[PDB]
Amino acid sequence: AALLQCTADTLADAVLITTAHAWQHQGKTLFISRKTYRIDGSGQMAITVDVEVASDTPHPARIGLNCQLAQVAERVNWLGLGPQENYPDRLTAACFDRWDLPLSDMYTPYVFPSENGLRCGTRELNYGPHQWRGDFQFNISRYSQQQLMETSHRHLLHAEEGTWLNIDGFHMGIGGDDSWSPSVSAEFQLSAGRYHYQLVWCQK
Amino acid sequence: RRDWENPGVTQLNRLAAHPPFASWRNSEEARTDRPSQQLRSLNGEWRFAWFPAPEAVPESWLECDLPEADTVVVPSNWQMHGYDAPIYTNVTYPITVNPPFVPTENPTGCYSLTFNVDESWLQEGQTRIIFDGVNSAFHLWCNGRWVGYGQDSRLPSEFDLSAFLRAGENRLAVMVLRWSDGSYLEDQDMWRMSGIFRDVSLLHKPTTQISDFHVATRFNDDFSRAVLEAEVQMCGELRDYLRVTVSLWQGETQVASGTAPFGGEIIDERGGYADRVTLRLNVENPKLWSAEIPNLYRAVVELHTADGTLIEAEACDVGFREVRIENGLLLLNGKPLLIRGVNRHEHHPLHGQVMDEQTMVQDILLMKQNNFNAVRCSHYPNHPLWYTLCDRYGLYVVDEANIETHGMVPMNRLTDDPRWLPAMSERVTRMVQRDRNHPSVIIWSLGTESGHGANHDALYRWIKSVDPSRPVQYEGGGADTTATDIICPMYARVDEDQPFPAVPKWSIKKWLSLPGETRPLILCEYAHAMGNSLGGFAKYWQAFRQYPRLQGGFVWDWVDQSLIKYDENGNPWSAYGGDFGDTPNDRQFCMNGLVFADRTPHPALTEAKHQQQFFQFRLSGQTIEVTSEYLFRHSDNELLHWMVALDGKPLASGEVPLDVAPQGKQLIELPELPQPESAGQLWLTVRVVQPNATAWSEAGHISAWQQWRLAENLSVTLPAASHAIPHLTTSEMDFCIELGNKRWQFNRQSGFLSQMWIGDKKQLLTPLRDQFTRAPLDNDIGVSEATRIDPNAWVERWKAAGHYQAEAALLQCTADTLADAVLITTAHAWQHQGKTLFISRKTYRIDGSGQMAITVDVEVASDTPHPARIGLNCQLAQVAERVNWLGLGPQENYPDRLTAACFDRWDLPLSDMYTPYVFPSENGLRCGTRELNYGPHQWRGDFQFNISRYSQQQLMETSHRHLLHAEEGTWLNIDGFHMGIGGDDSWSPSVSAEFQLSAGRYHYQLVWCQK
Ligand SMILES: O=C1O[C@H](CO)[C@H](O)[C@H](O)[C@H]1O
Ligand SMILES: [Mg+2]
Ligand SMILES: [Mg+2]
Ligand SMILES: [Mg+2]
Ligand code: NA
Ligand code: NA
Ligand code: NA
Ligand code: NA
Ligand code: NA
Repeated sequence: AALLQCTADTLADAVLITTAHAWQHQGKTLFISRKTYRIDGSGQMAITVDVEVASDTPHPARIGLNCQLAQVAERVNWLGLGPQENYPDRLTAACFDRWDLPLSDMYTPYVFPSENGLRCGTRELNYGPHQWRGDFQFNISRYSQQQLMETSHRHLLHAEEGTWLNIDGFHMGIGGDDSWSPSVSAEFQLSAGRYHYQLVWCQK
Repeated sequence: RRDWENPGVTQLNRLAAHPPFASWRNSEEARTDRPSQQLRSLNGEWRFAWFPAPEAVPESWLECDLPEADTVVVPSNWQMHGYDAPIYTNVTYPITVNPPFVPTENPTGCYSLTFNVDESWLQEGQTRIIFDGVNSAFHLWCNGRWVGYGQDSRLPSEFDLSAFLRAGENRLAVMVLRWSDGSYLEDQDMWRMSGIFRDVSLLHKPTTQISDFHVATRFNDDFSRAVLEAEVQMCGELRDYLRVTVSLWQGETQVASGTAPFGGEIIDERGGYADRVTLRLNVENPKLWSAEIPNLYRAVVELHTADGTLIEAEACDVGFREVRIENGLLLLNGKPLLIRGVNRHEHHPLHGQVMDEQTMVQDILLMKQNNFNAVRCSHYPNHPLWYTLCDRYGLYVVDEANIETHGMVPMNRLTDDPRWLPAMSERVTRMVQRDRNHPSVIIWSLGTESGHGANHDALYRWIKSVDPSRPVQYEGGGADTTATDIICPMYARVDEDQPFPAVPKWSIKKWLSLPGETRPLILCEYAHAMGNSLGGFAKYWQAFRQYPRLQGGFVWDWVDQSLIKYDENGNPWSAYGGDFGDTPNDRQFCMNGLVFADRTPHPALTEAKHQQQFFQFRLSGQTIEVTSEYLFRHSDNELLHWMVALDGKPLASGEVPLDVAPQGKQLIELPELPQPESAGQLWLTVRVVQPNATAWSEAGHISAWQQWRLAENLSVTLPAASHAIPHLTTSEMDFCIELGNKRWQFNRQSGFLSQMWIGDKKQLLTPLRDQFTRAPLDNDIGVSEATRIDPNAWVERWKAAGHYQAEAALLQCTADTLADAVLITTAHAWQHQGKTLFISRKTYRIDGSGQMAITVDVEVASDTPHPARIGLNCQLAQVAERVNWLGLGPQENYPDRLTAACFDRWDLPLSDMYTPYVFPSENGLRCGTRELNYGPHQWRGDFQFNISRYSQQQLMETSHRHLLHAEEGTWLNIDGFHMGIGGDDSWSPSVSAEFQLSAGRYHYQLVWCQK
């Protein structure tokens, strides 16, 4: 990530932070992320994200944000599709409702570790004192994406400090028509070029 | 005898049907198709008188010209001369349904002609009169004596006048009835007119004559050898010295010839036809006929004496081709066809249903120029010249019998009734007898919309028995009955089923594999082109190409059936149903064409041309793969032009000759491309150009094109921020932004940008507000009948939900000062009687560079019908001459109809950004636009837009385009999103799910600034 902009303005009843980053690889600008963070007097932080994706770079696996929370709570409560793991091209079975599960159930123990536990069509997520609102996809666990891709067997994974949260505005399909050739259908590939999503982070 | 109210009497004393005759008495004239002294035209000025009913016609008219009669031009429709009104009704019969009776008040057209006949014509031989088309029935008199009667408005009626004529002056008396029992079989969706609308002529034949002749061509497996079989029939006295010679010519070279006396082979216990003979000619390596290469030979049929004296000669153009269905595929010369067809009615805005060569040629040229290779004679046999033109220019033809009983209840009430079998059979058998020698005709049709009756099965078999060389199709009763060799549905969709009881319209892909089904499927009607339409056209062609047995279809239809009327100043305007006081009527439903009545193209025509292209392309790295969809010809008049441009700026281009065999592929390796400096998206555009002119196109004609996004370099270098800082002025009623001498005014009561100033000049006539509606397209209204409303139509759903009445409610309006700009935030709720339809949240950021960045996020209640659009609109004070934009164009294009449009820098006059659809509606949109320039304004982003002097309000309030008036300033509609236009049909919701704005939440951003 290469910082292009980072400003801060004081508004009538809030503080507005504006940023812009570009992800490059060997001189090639892969992505551009432009965000605004609006923190008002109610304590709510409204995050607006607009991403540009080079039309000639392979369509990205996801477009979101991530961070490792210091908090490690027993339960995860969300208003969205569930209760089980569901992805854009595999969510017909999931139902929209208020779900509450122990953190462990938010992780799918695939023998060969990979991205897992995602939940789509979520308007509200609650973890510890945190609450995220909007229209997003998310997965939450004690395992970072990095560890998952570097680990070959599930019994070799180790809970990291805190809880890793991945909040996606958009997420690519998982496919499966076969597992030895690209099988994600065009309609589930992130090829729009420009993406937008907004999230509100606050304490409950 | 009221013969016009008896389906049993379809004619009296009418001669047998037959192929086009000219009775040449010179073999050379026959070969070269020169005019014949024996075939005289009686077209020109005639005497005409209109009467309310046949009982009102004075008997003195049979022998003397009526002093009150007028002198009019024939052929013509008397409605076009104003004697009575033409009627436009779709399904409902124009007369009370009470077969076989018609109204006692039956408009009667009394035509009469005084002409000269030379004695030489009456001293020997036979003199017949030929009426190519009389609508709908008539009685004929000659010099006061009754000759005969005839029905079927679309086929010639011939009568022998040999014993009625006298040397010198003669007078014809023709009483044409507008309505007859024949009208029950002519319920086509078109203007209901009448009169002597096709040519009238006199033909002299020797007593001993050629009375009929059939030409057939069969081949071996590889078409390297053919046999031309010609059966010839004669009338008159048989003599042993009589002979028939059939010669086949290619240009001026005779390639084959055969001679023989009359006397066919033994056929049954009673012998054979002593008055017929069949000649068989062997042809090696014949040049084959196709729409691709319309090779034609000439066959001359000579009746003569053994010692060489010619009696008479007849002839026809011969196209060597085989049509057959094998293993579920329609094949022409052994190859599976892909029908790029269209339905075509014989219509002229001024002359009505009278056809002329110039209009016919114009249509064929436009059709071929727009990649059509086939036409359906919807829904009757056409003017005879039409087939001659199709044979020569090269178009596959579906010849259709003049039978449609759409208004009956049920639809097959007459066609299943043996009492109507005779009337129906003549409409079928006489068509075949007339056009069976035309190579362009490859399929026979039993008519249209008459349900499925036993009469159809009988006639289907009659054709199969009489002419095995052509498949027979018929859509009535479910499109796949036992009376059709081809599954020929009307408006069946690609993926979606329409399970109507009894006659469901299955997705065409699903239809092909229904248990036990094996026939090919070719839609006889699809992509209803009414008004702003043809949305989803590309979906049909992707399917046609992927599925072998989906062999195309015929678009409905070619030309708007609008008619010309004039205002008080003599200015002509396009009229439709009801504009002539005709009622009941189905208003604008008569206009469903790809081109306007004057043949000016509708935007949809370019979409058809592109999807029907004969060359397909694929790109891999720097290699272009060109695939030919031609079946017989090599690309010997094609060159590929390619060009790369960065945001409209030419970077590199070149040409490469195309040398692709039919169905073959050619790989073209593009040179090294100099990576551009500035950021932006590189676009590759290829076009196939025909360097040499053809019989149907001018040199340089573009027949195909395609575009691809190449490399893209995102702009990361932030622009040098200006030094100026916008200023915010706050009052109780407004938030005013000031930069230099520029001002932006936001009303605090309404929450909208109400005005903008460039010094002392105002920029808006109306505030900039959100818009979620569009003046309804014909597809939005969805009605095939003027009297039948519909709560399911998109327009009715939008109206009922209060979309057109939605009032904006300000929820918030704030202003904040930033380090280098002023930020305006607003939120509005659009509601209808307590129900919130949409919520719009916006932010306007004006910086020191004078740029106003507008961010718009909209919420759409899930339970409200999906909106027609999601954008903003305003009436600009300015009126500029040109419109310049970087986006899809140059022509009008919508989300489900923009594959033909190309991304580039376009620049047109304001007038061209408005499409003059006779029935006004939302129009002129251009999608995928990144920059728009008009006057001192420039909008940037990624939107769709239309700009004109007509507000959406006037458009939806006006029924005719000539009634539109330019408004002050210019109306601009900038949409972040716009709903598909649809068109699979225009009488039920047809916009596909993926083109409906159902996401619930939308986001789009625009930058407005001066230039
Ligand atoms: O099914 C049909 O649809 C068209 C609607 O314009 C027109 O009425 C055609 O003649 C008819 O065959
Ligand atoms: Mg009759
Ligand atoms: Mg009809
Ligand atoms: Mg001519
Ligand atoms: Na792994
Ligand atoms: Na096909
Ligand atoms: Na119509
Ligand atoms: Na060529
Ligand atoms: Na209108």
